[PDB]
Amino acid sequence: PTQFEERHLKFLQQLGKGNFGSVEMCRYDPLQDNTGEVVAVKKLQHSTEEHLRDFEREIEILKSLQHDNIVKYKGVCYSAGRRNLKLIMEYLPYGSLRDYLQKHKERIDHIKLLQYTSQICKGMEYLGTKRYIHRDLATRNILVENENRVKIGDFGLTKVLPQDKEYYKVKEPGESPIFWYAPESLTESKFSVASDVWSFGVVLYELFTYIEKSKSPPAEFMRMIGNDKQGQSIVTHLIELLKNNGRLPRPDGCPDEIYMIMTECWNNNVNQRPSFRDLALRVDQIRDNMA
Ligand SMILES: CCc1cc(O)ccc1-c1ccc2c(C(=O)Nc3ccc(C)nc3)n[nH]c2c1
Repeated sequence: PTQFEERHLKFLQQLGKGNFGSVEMCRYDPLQDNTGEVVAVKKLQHSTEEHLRDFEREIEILKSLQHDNIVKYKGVCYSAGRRNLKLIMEYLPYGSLRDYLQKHKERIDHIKLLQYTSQICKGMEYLGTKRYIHRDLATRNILVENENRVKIGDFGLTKVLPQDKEYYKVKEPGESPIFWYAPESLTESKFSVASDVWSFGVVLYELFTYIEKSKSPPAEFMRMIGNDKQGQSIVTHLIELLKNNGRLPRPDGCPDEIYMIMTECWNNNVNQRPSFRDLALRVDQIRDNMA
């Protein structure tokens, strides 16, 4: 049931792409009458042996994952061999939470934002049981199944903690989403459950800005860094700002208990950040107290 051949895949539209890989909406049509299922297909552009290995790892991670708030794995297309693999994932027509929230902001109140928030916490909790560190938690990488269900997607950066260590050190990072990254991820390239918790704080921030462009994490951090950028890089400026307890401001509208959860997630000390279970319990209870 998981054997997808190249001759049956039909291109419909490009959903998005990056520097090394792309995501397309395709129809898997073995009966060639256009009745076949519509799927999301990932492929790579210019592949080195370690980019190939990363993709093989992502596929292994995706194989083992079954959860209501995690995007469904379907299979792989082996037709062109190891060198040119295609990852087959479920096509979600409502797209990313980032885009979905901007579009439907008038029908998405605080109670709904917290509904999404705790689904992300439960998904992340399940990830933790397998020692998986996501590394790319952001509303752009959360996908929408319907008005009442969101799913964590893009597992392209996801790593597996060693059996005896609580962090994973990435030996060669490319372009990173630095305005979602914990300080220790920036300074030491160390990724853990606690760095995912930091990132979840930024996701919660995202949700309560309603994806207002001027209030996005890059926008506010660049504003906070200032016009005197001479002498050092942006990442260096961000490191000093975070070290000095500079943080993303409270959106004017955001409940104080919600902003508190953010600032706790944004603790400099990895050992003082809350757990995803605690986060789920605190979010569910604030959501209950609202209605
Ligand atoms: C296949 C790559 C991947 C890799 C991974 O590790 C986890 C999830 C995915 C993935 C990423 C994106 C999507 C989407 C979508 O992008 N949907 C949409 C719909 C409509 C529009 C306009 N744009 C967009 N649907 N299923 C998706 C699965």
